[PDB]
Amino acid sequence: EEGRLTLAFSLHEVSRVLKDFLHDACRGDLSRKSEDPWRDLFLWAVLQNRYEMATYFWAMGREGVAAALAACKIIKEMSHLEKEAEVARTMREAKYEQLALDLFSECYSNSEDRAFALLVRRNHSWSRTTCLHLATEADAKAFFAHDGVQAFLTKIWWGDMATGTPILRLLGAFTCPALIYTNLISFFLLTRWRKFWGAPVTVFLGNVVMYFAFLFLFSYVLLVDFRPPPQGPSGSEVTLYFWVFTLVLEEIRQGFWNKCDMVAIFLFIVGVTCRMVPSVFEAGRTVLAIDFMVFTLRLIHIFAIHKQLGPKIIIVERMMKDVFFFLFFLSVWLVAYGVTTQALLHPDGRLEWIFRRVLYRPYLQIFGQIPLDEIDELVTFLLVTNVLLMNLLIAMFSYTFQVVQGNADMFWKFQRYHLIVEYHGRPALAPPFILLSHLSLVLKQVFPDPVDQKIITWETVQKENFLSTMEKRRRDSEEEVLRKTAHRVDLIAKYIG
Amino acid sequence: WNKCDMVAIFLFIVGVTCRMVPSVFEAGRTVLAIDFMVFTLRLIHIFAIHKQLGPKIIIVERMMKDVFFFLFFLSVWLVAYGVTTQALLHPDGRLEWIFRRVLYRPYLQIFGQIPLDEIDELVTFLLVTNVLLMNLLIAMFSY
Amino acid sequence: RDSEEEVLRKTAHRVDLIAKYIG
Repeated sequence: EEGRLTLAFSLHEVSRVLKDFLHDACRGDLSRKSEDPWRDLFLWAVLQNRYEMATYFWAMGREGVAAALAACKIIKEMSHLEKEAEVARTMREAKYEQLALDLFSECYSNSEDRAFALLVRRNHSWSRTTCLHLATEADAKAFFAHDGVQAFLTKIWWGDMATGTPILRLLGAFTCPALIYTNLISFFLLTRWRKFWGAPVTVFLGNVVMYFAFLFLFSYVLLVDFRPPPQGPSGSEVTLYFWVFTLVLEEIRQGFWNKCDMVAIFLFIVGVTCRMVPSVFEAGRTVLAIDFMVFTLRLIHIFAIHKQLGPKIIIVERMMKDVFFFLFFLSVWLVAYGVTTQALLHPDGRLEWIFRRVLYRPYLQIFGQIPLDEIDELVTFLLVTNVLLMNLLIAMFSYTFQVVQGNADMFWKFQRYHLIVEYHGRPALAPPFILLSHLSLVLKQVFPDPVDQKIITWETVQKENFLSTMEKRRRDSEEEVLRKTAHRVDLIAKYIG
Repeated sequence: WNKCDMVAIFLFIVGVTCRMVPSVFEAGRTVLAIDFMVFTLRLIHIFAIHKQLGPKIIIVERMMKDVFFFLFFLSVWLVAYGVTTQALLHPDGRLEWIFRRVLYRPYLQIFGQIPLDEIDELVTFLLVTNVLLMNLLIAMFSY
Repeated sequence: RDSEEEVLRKTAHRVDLIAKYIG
């Protein structure tokens, strides 16, 4: 109807439905036989939700996982668009991701090298795109949890001695630029240089070093920023122009914890604006002071790369939201207790001193600062009630995170993939050298078939092997065997009678 | 423990060498001082013989490696908090005193030493964030 | 030998054989 208004089915019509759904760089004689009929029929069967016919159509499909993931995306699309909630759920119970994962596991166990070539492949049946682009497009989280995925991620993460690389040895070798030529650590001069300085792990190490050095230098310069005659000294502007510009440039370029990212962006602009105003020196310092914890906060999340520190941050992100109101209520209770002891302890007229003796003194009493010279010229029940409240506070967190950790594992796997692809797409240069890298990029802007087919065939073989295996398992199903044998018993008994 | 064995062997030789030099008396004492904890460290592992104390040391050896970077990051955060309160609290020129008021005073504040005569003429959010970080630290080892 | 699952499978096979014989 929209097509007729802009000018009952047509080829362009269904092609537009496609483009609307896969949202990929894929477009499109009634007598002309259409290439790859199996793809088309499988597509329709998914659209018509003809599950079994769809799986069969796939059974002759050429490239399994690509089609399976595209289908998964398409059902994830339709299930929400479905009006009938029960029909929506029955749609949402397709689980093609399981089938794609199984096929990929089989091709993994078989070769684990041709399997990788499969994973990094271009499917003409799907407008020549890599399967990973599909998984991203389809949010194939569970598939990402597969060992082959993480394996290829690790391989693209290193590129030189990926499986084995001691952390203490990697850093010691990076310390000297000729360790690769020294052959002490695994890796003509320009080639080895580009290799040692073109790897995602190396870009990560370099960016982390630059970030730590920036965080330290700016903290040191905050001392001079503390007492300049006007708000904001020269060195502060130096470090600003040297780091903030590059950081914001890289961030906006990538764009064109998330609440933490937002307050991070905001505090720096607020600090720049406060430094613009010399009259408010106290504010010109306080804004930057509140800001500077941002880089540490960001750094914290920057620690999810390696296995052990991985899940923790994820788990930390899990309990990040619920902790707010709990701490709010606990602080309300503590403030009530402080006001109570302050009132009973002594029957004033000072704002700063009133707020101080109301909040800092009892807070420091929790921190071992009990000035009896200023306090001493039910309460035990209050202490035990506070102890019980603390016990409940501890027992909440100690029992809550255990449940989330399960899904948090696969979620961290996903986030690790994100970080890896980002670092790979991240320019190798450090934030100071990022200026030179962006300048070089701007200047540059100013200035097979047989092996692929063999892998296709091998993969299809793997598919039929897995199918025959599943079928033989279904045959040997002990419960079905017992039921069929009972039926045969009943038949033979009726015959004997 | 084998790294502990290595540093054990090394510290004693370093102490003997420092004692050979009489000019560096402060060093001649400091090396032996850093050393002497070695025998206790070794003794600790010497306690795996009998049933109950058996597994513990083993478990202790398990979490020995991962604890390093975690404590490093936690110390970085604590140092950041100390520098923040030190900056906001007071706008110097002393090396020893600067490092002291930067590291020992906030460390002793965790240990019940809060000299309000030298501190008093968001922060609650900072305290609860530290509490949550400590909860995560505990829940890591406990699980 | 006394494996209950294998016993059940072999007995089912014997059932099928005896049923084919009765037919």
